[PDB]
Amino acid sequence: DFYSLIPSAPKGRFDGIERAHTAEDVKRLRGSVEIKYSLAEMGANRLWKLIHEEDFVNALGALSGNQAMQMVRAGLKAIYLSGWQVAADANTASAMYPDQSLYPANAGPELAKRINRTLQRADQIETAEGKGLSVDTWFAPIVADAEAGFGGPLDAFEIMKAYIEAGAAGVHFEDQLASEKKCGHLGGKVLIPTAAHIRNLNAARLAADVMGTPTLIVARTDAEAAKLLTSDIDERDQPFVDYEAGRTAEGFYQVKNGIEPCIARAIAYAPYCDLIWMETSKPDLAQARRFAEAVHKAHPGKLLAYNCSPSFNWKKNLDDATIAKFQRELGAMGYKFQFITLAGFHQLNYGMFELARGYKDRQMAAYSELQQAEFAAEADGYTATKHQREVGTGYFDAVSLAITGGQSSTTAMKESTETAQFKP
Amino acid sequence: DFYSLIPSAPKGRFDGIERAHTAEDVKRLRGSVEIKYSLAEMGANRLWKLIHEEDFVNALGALSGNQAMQMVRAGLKAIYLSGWQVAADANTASAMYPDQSLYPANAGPELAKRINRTLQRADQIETAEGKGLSVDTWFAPIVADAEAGFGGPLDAFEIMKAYIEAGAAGVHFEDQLASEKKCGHLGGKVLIPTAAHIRNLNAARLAADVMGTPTLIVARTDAEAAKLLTSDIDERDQPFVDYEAGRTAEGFYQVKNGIEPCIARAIAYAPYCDLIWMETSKPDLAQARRFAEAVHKAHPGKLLAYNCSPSFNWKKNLDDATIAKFQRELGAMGYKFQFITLAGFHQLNYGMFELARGYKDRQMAAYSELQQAEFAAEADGYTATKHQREVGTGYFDAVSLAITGGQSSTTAMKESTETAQF
Amino acid sequence: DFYSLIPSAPKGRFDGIERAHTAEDVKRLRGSVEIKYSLAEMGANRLWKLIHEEDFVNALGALSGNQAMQMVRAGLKAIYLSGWQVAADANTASAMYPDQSLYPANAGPELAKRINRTLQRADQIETAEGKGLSVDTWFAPIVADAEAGFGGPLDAFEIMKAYIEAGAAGVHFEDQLASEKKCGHLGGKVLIPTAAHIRNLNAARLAADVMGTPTLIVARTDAEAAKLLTSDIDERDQPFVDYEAGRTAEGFYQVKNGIEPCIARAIAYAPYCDLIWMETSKPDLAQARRFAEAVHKAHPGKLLAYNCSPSFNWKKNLDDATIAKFQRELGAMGYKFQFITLAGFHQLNYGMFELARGYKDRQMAAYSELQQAEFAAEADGYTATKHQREVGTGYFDAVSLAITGGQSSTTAMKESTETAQFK
Amino acid sequence: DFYSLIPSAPKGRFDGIERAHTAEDVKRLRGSVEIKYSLAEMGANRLWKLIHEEDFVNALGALSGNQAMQMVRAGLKAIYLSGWQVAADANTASAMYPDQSLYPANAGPELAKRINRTLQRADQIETAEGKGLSVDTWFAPIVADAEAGFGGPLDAFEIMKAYIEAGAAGVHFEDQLASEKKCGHLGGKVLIPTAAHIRNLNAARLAADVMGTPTLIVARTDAEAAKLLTSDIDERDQPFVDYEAGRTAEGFYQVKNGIEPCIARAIAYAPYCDLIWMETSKPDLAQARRFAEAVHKAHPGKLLAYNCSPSFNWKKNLDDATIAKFQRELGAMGYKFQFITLAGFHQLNYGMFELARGYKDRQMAAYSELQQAEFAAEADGYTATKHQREVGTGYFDAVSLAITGGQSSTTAMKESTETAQFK
Ligand code: NA
Ligand code: NA
Ligand code: NA
Ligand code: NA
Ligand code: NA
Ligand code: NA
Ligand code: NA
Ligand code: NA
Ligand code: NA
Repeated sequence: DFYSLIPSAPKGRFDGIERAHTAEDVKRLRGSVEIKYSLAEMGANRLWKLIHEEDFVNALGALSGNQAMQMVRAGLKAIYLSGWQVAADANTASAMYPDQSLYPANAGPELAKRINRTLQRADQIETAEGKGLSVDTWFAPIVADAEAGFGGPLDAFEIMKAYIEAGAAGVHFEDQLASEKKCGHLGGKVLIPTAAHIRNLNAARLAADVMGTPTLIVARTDAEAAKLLTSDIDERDQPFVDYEAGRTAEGFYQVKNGIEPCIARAIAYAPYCDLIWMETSKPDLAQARRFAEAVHKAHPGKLLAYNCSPSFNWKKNLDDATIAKFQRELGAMGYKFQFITLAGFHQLNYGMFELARGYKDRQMAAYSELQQAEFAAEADGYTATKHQREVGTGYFDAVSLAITGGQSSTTAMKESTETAQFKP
Repeated sequence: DFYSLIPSAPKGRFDGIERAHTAEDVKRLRGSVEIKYSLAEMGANRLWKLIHEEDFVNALGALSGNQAMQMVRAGLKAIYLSGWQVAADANTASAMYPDQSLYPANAGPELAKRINRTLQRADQIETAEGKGLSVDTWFAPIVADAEAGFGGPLDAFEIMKAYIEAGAAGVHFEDQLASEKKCGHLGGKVLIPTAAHIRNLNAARLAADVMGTPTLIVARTDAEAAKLLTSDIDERDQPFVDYEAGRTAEGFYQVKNGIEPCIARAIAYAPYCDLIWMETSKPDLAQARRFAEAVHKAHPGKLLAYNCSPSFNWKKNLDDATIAKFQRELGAMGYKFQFITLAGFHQLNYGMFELARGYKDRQMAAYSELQQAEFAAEADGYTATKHQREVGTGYFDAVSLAITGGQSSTTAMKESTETAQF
Repeated sequence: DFYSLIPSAPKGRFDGIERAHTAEDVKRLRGSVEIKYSLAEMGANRLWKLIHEEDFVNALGALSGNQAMQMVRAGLKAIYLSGWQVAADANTASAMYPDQSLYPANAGPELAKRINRTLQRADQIETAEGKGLSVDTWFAPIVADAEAGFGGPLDAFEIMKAYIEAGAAGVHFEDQLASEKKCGHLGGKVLIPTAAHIRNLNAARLAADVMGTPTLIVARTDAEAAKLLTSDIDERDQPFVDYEAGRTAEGFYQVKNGIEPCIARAIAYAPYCDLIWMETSKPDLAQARRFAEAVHKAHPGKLLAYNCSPSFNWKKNLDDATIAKFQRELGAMGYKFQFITLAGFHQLNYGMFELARGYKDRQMAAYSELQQAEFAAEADGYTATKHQREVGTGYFDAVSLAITGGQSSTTAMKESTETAQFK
Repeated sequence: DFYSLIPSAPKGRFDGIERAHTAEDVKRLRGSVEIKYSLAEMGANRLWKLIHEEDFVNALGALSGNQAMQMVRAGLKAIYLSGWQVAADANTASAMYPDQSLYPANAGPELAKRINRTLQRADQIETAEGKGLSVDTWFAPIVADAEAGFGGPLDAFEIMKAYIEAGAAGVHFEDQLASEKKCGHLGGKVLIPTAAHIRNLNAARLAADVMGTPTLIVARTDAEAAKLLTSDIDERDQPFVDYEAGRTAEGFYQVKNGIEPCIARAIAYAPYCDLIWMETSKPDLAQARRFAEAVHKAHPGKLLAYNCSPSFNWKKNLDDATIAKFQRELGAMGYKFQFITLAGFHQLNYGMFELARGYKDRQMAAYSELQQAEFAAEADGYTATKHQREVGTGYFDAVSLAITGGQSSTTAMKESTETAQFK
């Protein structure tokens, strides 16, 4: 029934998934023509495959197309798209922001589109070279941050559709009040009622159904640390409300935080998402296990996601051996999607700071060192030292030669310095 | 006459500069109200001071605001905005392109705007912390790439204004055919006539005059390697035309390339620009000196720029001693603005490939190694390990506390893991 | 004191204005360099002057630059930038939306920037032709819709700054829950607490202070028709809460709507805004007078604003005589800014539907009818029939001639069909 | 061969079409995964059908999605996307420009996207209302302006792809130098060689091939009025070159302009496009007939396009009877696509200028006039007087109700003033 509305959806894709809406609602709200969303289809089906086939799927947050490309080239199988990074350095207000949903709601889907188009060029380049791809596929699924939905269920509906149009494979929504949204590891977090987040999630699924894509939905809870709640209207929340403490001047209720409300919320959200994620204060395998065991008593086999956050001081928290085994252990507990949210931001900022300091100190010696490290990384599959090829100069040369029946006088690669100075 | 129209311009700013237009043209084409472009003013004037006062001003191409921010944090005094990088990873078509002016003409100025807004937030953050700045200024001047002007002189005029509005300090224009534009170190370059590139330069100056800003103009010539030319109409170009070769199927003339047509074109361009740049095939200090000496014979003291290009294989061309002295030696010749065009692209792509490979193979050990290197770099001025502060969380906490008379329940830093674990 | 932080603010600009923050906060949050926002300064000051000197300033909602330009050419002295119209046909998601804050938060300021750049070209064209301007100024102040501020106080702060950078003269904010925002004339509105809307207004003022511009702030209340409220935490709202009815499933409180809670909120908002605006269900002069009288009792001389809404069926509500005098009466009560929100949308859609229907029916005859109507309007100051001049072709010719010392072979106007066929 | 690479192409679609590239080139340049461009396919296929089954397809230039929507509602079957209008009031530099390819190369396709998304919304609304559609389809094909391709063949290739991504059905390219592009009815036009324009056209076709869509390509020639030429390298152009006049200071050759070079260029372009278009200085049926006949002699049955330009002063050129039959006569000669380029601009500007003038004079009487005209137009299928429904408020209410299983408290239509006052 829903399978006939989402024809690319694989067998069993919606096992255990509940929807507030009917299949007739979907048809009534689809409009009258079939529009295909190819990259979203492929990405969602490949993600679904990967999380059921791998020990675990691990990703890094990409703030640019080029970043994503190198992740796939290095052999990673998924890309994470961080709202935090979007805020910091890649949003549609062209500003640097903290992670508080301050940027315009279109910014995340615009970055998803950029990432897919860079992966597309990479694919075109290798296809045109005629020797096979250097990766399994350039179209690694993107799991993308929709934050708190940017307001109400209609806002969640809209950003879900925008991510699908951009070609995202999975999207995550958290039970925070959008107007007070924070980074998971910042203070000042405000939860919305269990029912209200279930609305966001159903809105996301209605968006996917109407677009006709089996897009994955990740439900996130921020209840491990949050001590505020907008309303106690939901009886599932009331046991955690500290009534003696009274409301804040904003009218927020105050709540008991920790693993317990995370477990209750996750169990309530489970039927309305494909993966469940709980934010934590520390990289704590024991806590990760307790959460997974409690969810799995209610919902055996439910797939989980885990943020390996740069907001944790890793070696302050853990010894080298536990750090080394961390993701493998999490995978065996059922955390099949694991991501370093701010990997791109830290890599970009650290790397350019060190380059710039070296350059300041020793000028071209500092740059030659980077280039020599680039040459040495070629044995490991790095290609970008030859930057003209990397970005598609050779592909466009071939476009021009096809347009002109081989006759163009103005092709790029042949008399280039890349060709003359960058041979084996 | 032009000083009155550009109130911020410093003394001697326009010495030796000629213009095709008059001061009356400017008043006529400028509208009836005064609109200020404060970052463009501050930047141009600061770039002007720097290139005169320092031995040389060296820069790195920035593809994002965060990159520019660390460049300035590290002590660099200027930012280069590369069109190549705009094309690769930061354009308004959301596409990856080779360096051929394929992206929309607005993309460069949009990135200049991003960079200035990031620097703005950095300055806001430190200002609010109230212990003074960690740098001389966050507003390091931006020297930006306008490629071949993106078409005719009106296109050159428009991208110059856009860059002024975005807050660039200086903008470069090159004597290639915009519809066949290439990276200087690609083949297939086609030159335009000398006169035509002087129209582009004059378009750019008229834009700055009409905006009322003392924005710098950098004239680039691609004559060292280019073997094609659109038209032989300009007698100054005719001695380099290979009239024995005949025109190409497109109607292009074939020309004799090298240092000689570069010198001739430079000397012709010098009155219509502030700095002069010749693209080279190899990083060749002897060639650079020969160019500088020829230009300085006609135009003593003319400021020059130099592309320390990643499109060169540095260790293949040079020994370690020469690499080490390279920029210092260039500066002594008058190359006061020197820049590594693709620094940002190479840093970003190398750094992520290696992190991604480490992560695939060793998961969190590879990331914890990065974090540890970040902590180690703090002794030398790195701050970004503490990511919440870096992007302005403390600043926005301060804005909220002001709005609410100190009462907000939902400030972010106090109960953050950043405060607890860093 | 605050006048030093905002050098262009005229004498008396901030009489009666209270601020939650201090002058030191502003200096602390401003950054270290001086950046000028020239069109924002000019627009704010000119708007401030107009609303104190004119019987009333009336405007229409522009959904494009060309629209704005003809408003100014026609002799209107202000421009209204409608969020409804942004949603409908001019936003940064490139979608058609109903008026429910569904579009990205940057869209209105982006439209502000479009309007001001069109006006700038208008002014460049006429400056270059050398015979003076055909209007008092092309830079008619823009009063722009910031809706419910797109979230909490920091979002209000950010959209205010964005409108300032775009050159808006004034910005309005309303006491609705951003996440459930509606057009004032739709059902299902949810109010925020009086105090929370004061937080938004204060955010807006901190934004202007930090930018250093005397931008006008219009406080809007939607309490005439809104029957829902997020929280009863503010004692000021409690007299209007229906505690018998219970909360909805979302947890909203239900409230008793109408003029009374509008008056209470207006009086509370007054010290934190420059103009006050109450949405109404019907175009009613008597209710307008009641509101004005009550506000002026608490705050004598307070400037007010009034939405002459297309969401009203005008002839159903009012006779021709009342329609005719309607804005003049509002002016004498203190409604010094008055605006038809959806003016641009209705003229654009009606116009093109009728042209398209004529075209289907009669092809070129329907277009020629429009063209002759254009020629006839020239006697009343219309110019756009000569579309090449209108958009700046002669100005860019003059730029090319300046660049080429008069010698360019490729100027546009001399051999154009416009020069030959429109004499 | 090319039919398997473009699966949606109907039988005979590429009859007579030549390509410089091979089917193997397409496969090499296409990437390894199939990406679908649904609106581009449906658009192209419908346009192809319409131009073979209608006497002619007539369209108007839309500068906004709302304008396009009313054109489809009024019963027009295609939409024209004008670059001139993008320049004027709808581009990605947020500026007013003359028609000289000054705006960034992405602006046209961004507008194509807006137009198709508005049409999509109109379709969603009617589908949700369950009474069937009020039009044959909402997805009227868009014929879009690619100007001179914005540079070289690679720029043409890219703008073609972008238009296909935005859902355009057909795209037009002209044989002008992109760096000196003008409106066909401005002076200062510079042509490129016949060969160079053929490269642009093949670029466009390779783009469509690579995207896997049967997108229509319209070749435009500007040779009727152009007196300049970049290069005489192409022997096909040399008979029109006035060698005795010499070159201009820019290096341009000087050419004899008129019907003759247009005929030679069209005949050379024919195999590389689906429709041919000649810009003209006047709406001249005799000249139209002469061009059609000369083209049909070399290529029988070639479909043609004609610009019914507002740059012509219609009644100055023609009597009412010729105006009335103009399009029908063109249609019988083989001009199967006809378009009024600046219809959206002149309607938007005339309409707002007049509304604003009346508003200045008479305030709400002038708006009530518009609102009453709108009510009166409802008998002929106008609907936007009920603006809340028109932009999708009813549809989003239905979305909210589905999400919340009938329970939302905050739906908009029921308690709206539209429901109460526009019965
Ligand atoms: Na996030
Ligand atoms: Na927000
Ligand atoms: Na460049
Ligand atoms: Na180009
Ligand atoms: Na509004
Ligand atoms: Na919203
Ligand atoms: Na055009
Ligand atoms: Na151009
Ligand atoms: Na001849």
